[PDB]
Parts: sequence; structure tokens; C-alpha cells
Amino acid sequence: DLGAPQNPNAKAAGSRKIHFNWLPPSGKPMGYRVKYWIQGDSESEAHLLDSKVPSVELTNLYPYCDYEMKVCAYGAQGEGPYSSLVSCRTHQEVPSEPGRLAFNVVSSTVTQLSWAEPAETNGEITAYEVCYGLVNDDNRPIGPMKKVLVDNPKNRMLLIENLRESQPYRYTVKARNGAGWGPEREAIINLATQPKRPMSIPIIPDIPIVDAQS
Ligand SMILES: [Cl-]
Repeated sequence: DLGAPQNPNAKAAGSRKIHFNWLPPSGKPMGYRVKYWIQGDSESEAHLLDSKVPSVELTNLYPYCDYEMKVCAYGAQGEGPYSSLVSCRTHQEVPSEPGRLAFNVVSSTVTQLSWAEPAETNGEITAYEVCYGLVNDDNRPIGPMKKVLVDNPKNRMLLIENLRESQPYRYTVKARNGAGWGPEREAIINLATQPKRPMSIPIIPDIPIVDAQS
């Protein structure tokens, strides 16, 4: 009968892969079976992965996610006992796009911009960046985009005033986590063609309002 594989050891091989290896038990193991699952699920619902060598690469994993796993050998007598558990967390990767940009337009020159958190954060989001710029009718920039800097970049809304009347602008929003900046959500809008609705702004410090012609 085979003993348990020894020194089970796992290391992230990326944001969607883990490398798990162990020492062959003495005897004549024919192969190994690995059980692995997301932290918070269960061994009873484990994924089951066969290997003919004393290592495996776990694939199609979630980014920034803890996985638990263990491994047994099988041989002439069937499966031996499993190794002790190991836990390993995949790397972060950049977030997905923010949600579709929402514009609550106040006037011909003022709009609120807001967006939902990325559907996949793939890590811990530490900031958003909003850019905006004039475009012509083919979404071709007229001059450079402008980057907005704000006191709290984790906020998902911005007020923008002093936009040029009846001109289209491109707006973009992207999100950052520990892996870096993810892809941009873009929208092109002209306030002239939007429904107008009044806004109430509490008279308090640090309102995130951007002057578009400065
Ligand atoms: Cl990967």
C-alpha cells in the first residue's frame, strides 16, 4: 500500500493557474489524483485532476482567489491516503471595464458622470481614472484628452461643468488594482441631445466637480 505524497507545495503560476507538486511516496505509484476547490466551497465538490507525474498545473482559475488542494497516489492496491492540505492564492490581474457610463445631464454645459464597479475586479480596486476630450463626428479627438485627478479616486461619480455648448465629447473610465489599470469604458455624448434634469448639491467641502475648460 502507498503512503501519502509528502511535502505538498503550491505556488501561483499566474492569475488563472497554480503549480502544485509533491514528493512521490515510496513504492510504485502509477499516478496521482489531485482534489482542489475554491476556499469557501468544499472537498465534497472538489475538482478532480489526474496526473502521471508528481506535479500538476491547475487551470481556468479565478484571479485573486484562494484555492485548497491535496493529492493522493494510486497503485496496485488502489488509492492511498491524501496529503495534508495546502492553500494557495492566484495573482491579481487587471480589472474588467467599469460599468457602462451613466450621464445625468443638468444643462447644456453640466453633467454628472457615474459608473458601476467592474463586473470582475480581479483584485482590490484602488482607483478609477476619468478622461474626457472633444471629438468630431467620427470619434476623432480634437486636441488631447484630459485626465481628471481627484482627492478620492475610489468614488464612482464626477460632476463636470463648463463643457462647450453643443459639442460632442468622448469620456472614458478605467479601473486600477494591484495588477494595474484595466480596459476603458468609453462613451460619446453631446449634452444638447440629452434630457435635462435639475440636481441638488449639498454645500459641503471637496465636492468632486471638474471645470472642463481649465
Ligand atoms: Cl495565468
